[PDB]
Amino acid sequence: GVVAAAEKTKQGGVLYVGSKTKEGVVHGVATVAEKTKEQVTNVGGAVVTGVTAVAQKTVEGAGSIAAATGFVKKDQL
Amino acid sequence: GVVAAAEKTKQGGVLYVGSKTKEGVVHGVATVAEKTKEQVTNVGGAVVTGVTAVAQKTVEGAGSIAAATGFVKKDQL
Amino acid sequence: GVVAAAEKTKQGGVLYVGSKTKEGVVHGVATVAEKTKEQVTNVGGAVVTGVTAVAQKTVEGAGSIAAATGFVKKDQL
Amino acid sequence: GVVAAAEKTKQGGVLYVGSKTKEGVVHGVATVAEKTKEQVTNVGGAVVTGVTAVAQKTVEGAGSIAAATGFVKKDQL
Amino acid sequence: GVVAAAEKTKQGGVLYVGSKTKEGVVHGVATVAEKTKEQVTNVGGAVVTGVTAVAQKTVEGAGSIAAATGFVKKDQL
Repeated sequence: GVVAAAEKTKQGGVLYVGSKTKEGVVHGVATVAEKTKEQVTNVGGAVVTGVTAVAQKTVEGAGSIAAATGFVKKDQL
Repeated sequence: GVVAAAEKTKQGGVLYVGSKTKEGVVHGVATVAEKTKEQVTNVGGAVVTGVTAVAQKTVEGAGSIAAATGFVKKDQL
Repeated sequence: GVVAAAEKTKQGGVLYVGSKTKEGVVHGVATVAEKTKEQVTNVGGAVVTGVTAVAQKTVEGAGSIAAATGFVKKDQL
Repeated sequence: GVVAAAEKTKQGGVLYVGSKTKEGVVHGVATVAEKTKEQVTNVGGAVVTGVTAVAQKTVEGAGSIAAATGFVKKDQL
Repeated sequence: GVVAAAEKTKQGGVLYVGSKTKEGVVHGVATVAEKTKEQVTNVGGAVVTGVTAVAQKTVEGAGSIAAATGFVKKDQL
């Protein structure tokens, strides 16, 4: 008997300028696992079985990695 | 008996300029796994079995990777 | 007995300029797996079995990868 | 009998300028695991089975990694 | 009989400038594990099974890693 929830109830000369803005937002992520079986055997690699939530307004940079999940970088410069 | 939920109830001279804006937003991601079986055997690679939520307003950069999930980079420069 | 849900109920001289805008938005992603079996054997590659949600307003960059899921880059420059 | 929840109830010459802004925000992440079995055998790699929540306004930097989960970097410069 | 919750109830010539702003915020992360079994055998790698919450306004730096979870860095310069 399992559950995961995210709720938002609202039982209810102005001048907005650049306001009430959402920029790079993650909201309401619900996840359940029940009676799951997992066998990982990893060798030199990347395994991701979980929950990842990345919220970013700005990522500047030449050759930047802004959000990586399960990433194997093996470059030769 | 499994469940995952995300809800939003609203039982209810202005001047908006660039306002009430959503930019790079992830909202309401529900996921369930029950009685699942997984066998991963990974060697030098990338395996992603989970939940990923990436919300980004801006990613500037020559040769940038803004959002990578299960990525194997092995370049030769 | 499995379920995943995302709901939005609304039991209810203005001047909008560039307002109430959605730009790069992911909303309402529901996923279920029950009694699934998976055998992955990965060697030097990328396998993605999960849920990915990428929301991006802007990604500038010569040779940029904005959103990659299950990507094998092995260039020779 | 398991549950995880995140709620927000509101039973209810102005001038906003650049205000009430959300920038790089993670909100409402609910996760449950019940009667799950996991066997990880990792050798020189990265395995991520948990919950990750990254919220970043700005990440500047040439060759920067802003948010990495399950990342194997083995470059040769 | 297990539960984890995060709630926020509000049973209720101004001039905002750059105010009521959220920048790099993590809010409301609920997680439960019941009757889970885990066997990790890690050798020279990184395994992350727990809960990580990173909230950062700014991370400047050429070659900076702003938020890493399960990261194996073995570069050769």
